[PDB]
Amino acid sequence: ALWQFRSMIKCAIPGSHPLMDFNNYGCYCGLGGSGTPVDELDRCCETHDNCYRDAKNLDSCKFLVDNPYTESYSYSCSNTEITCNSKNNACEAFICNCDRNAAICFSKAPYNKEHKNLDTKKYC
Amino acid sequence: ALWQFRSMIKCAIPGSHPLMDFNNYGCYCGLGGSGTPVDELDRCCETHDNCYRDAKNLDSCKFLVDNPYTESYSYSCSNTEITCNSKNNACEAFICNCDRNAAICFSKAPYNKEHKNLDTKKYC
Ligand SMILES: CCCCCCCCCCCCCCCCOC[C@H](COCC(F)(F)F)OP(=O)(O)OC
Ligand SMILES: [Ca+2]
Ligand SMILES: [Ca+2]
Repeated sequence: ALWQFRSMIKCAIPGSHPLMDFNNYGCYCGLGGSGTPVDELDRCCETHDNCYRDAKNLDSCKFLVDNPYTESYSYSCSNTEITCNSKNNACEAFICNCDRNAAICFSKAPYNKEHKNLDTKKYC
Repeated sequence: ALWQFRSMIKCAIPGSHPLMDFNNYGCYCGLGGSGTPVDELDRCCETHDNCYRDAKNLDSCKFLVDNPYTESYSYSCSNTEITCNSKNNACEAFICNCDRNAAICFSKAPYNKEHKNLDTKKYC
């Protein structure tokens, strides 16, 4: 679930403001996404977008006929470190893993301010 | 912009978890929006939607070539009172008011558990 994904990001990037920082960055960070990613961070986002597409295709997620951002899962934070609970059944694990991978990726990639809030219409 | 809407929701509603409690509610609180709203709180969401559409068709917003969540404005919170700053240019002031009206609306609309995370393709 999206709020979880936001919570995950905070985990890895302790003082972050995830909506403020990552929603409307590059061509792919924020609802929507097309064109060539503008940096590694941007590529983190296109990857998460794909993962979710994969998720919706995955047989285990067949009864999931809403957005993956609507699928609750179980995860926990231990000092910047994210764990997707063994508990999770197969769809929820895959999604949780999608969201987990993205936050780590976020927490590794450079954030280039200039890439924020792009005229996606004119550059993506 | 979206981060500011979240904060507005947190202002008008001290206890709130905006992404967790208002995202994926009813037929309109979330992505897209069709169907018959299920209750007042949904209608707050439908109303906001209608407000962002009004903004995409606003002459004052003609150079806003993208979605109003990406539009940043000036606001303040005081004693559960959200303030759209008078120095806002018109598009900004318009967007800001769509948000506080929705944020205020959430605060007075009753929250129905049973309308949370609905099967939308089925019921909306
Ligand atoms: C701001 C308040 C939201 C909570 C109450 C809102 C009431 C209902 C209005 C709809 C809310 C908008 C829902 C859409 C959210 C879009 O969010 C999608 C996401 C934006 O940031 C997500 C992040 F992970 F970064 F935190 O982009 P994505 O590319 O998936 O991730 C980078
Ligand atoms: Ca995206
Ligand atoms: Ca909506």
